[PDB]
Amino acid sequence: TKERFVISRRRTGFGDCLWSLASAWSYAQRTGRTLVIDWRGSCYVEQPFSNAFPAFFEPVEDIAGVPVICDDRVNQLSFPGPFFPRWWNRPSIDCINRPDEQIFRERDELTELFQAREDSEANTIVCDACLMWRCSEEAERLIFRNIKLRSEIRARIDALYEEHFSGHSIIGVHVRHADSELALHQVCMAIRKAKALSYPKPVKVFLCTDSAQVLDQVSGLFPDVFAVPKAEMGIEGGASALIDMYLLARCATVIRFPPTSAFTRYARLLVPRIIEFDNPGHLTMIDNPY
Ligand SMILES: Nc1nc2c(ncn2[C@@H]2O[C@H](COP(=O)(O)OP(=O)(O)O)[C@@H](O)[C@H]2O)c(=O)[nH]1
Repeated sequence: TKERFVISRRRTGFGDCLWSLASAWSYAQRTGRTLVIDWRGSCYVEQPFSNAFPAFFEPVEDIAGVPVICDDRVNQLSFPGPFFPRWWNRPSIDCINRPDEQIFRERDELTELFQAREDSEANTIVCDACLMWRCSEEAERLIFRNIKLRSEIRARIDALYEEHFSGHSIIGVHVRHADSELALHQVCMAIRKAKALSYPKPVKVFLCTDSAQVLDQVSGLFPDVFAVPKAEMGIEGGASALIDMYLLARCATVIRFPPTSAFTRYARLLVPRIIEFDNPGHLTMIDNPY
């Protein structure tokens, strides 16, 4: 009997990476495989063969009973074939071309596998597609509770929490960016809706946006708006993303613009009230006690 594996490969934003990871974990758990977290080629890391996982999270060798490999051993180990999806059995020269259509086919093939009664006979499952929505919300919560941010990032979160969140009810606003005038108008309406709700503590607005113009505009339109200020630059970008993602999950209400963004998925799982645009033009509120 030989060790078998599920490899979770993802190189996009962390919301996507961590949700896709939960899907891979859940299959590994179901089928008695080792999970490999392979974030080589991450958008936040300049070096293309460095596993990005340990640049942001502490080493983990086990997640809820599933053995994990999450470090530079991905560059030393030969993960055994045959592989699934079957594209991964092709010669390397044939794997140079990996268009979106192949990636989307593999999403579908993995989805089918995950739903099937029988485990695959492949010794290694390679997950290198978006696996958002491909697991239970419980699997997603389990991931957030069983990996830990590096201490330098936690310390920043802890400082910001003490400075801004503590003693207050925070409305978190995620704005992922004639068109722009409307959209700013809609975000303003969402904030006004959120502010008209009752909170137990005095209200502040936490803005997370990837745009400078949005911060200046929203801050000029509402009181008590704050934000977290902004190779080495890739890692700082990643840290700043994680700080924002985690702090959003500590808000009393979160506004998701748009609610399709994985960035606010963690917040969506944890926060008591979520506001989003639905009937377009119209705002909906979700209660999540849970
Ligand atoms: N620091 C920071 N980065 C953001 C914010 N919104 C988006 N980003 C960056 O863009 C990436 C978005 O990808 P993901 O988290 O998968 O969310 P999605 O692409 O909007 O589904 C985030 O992980 C961040 O790296 C934000 O409010 N604050």
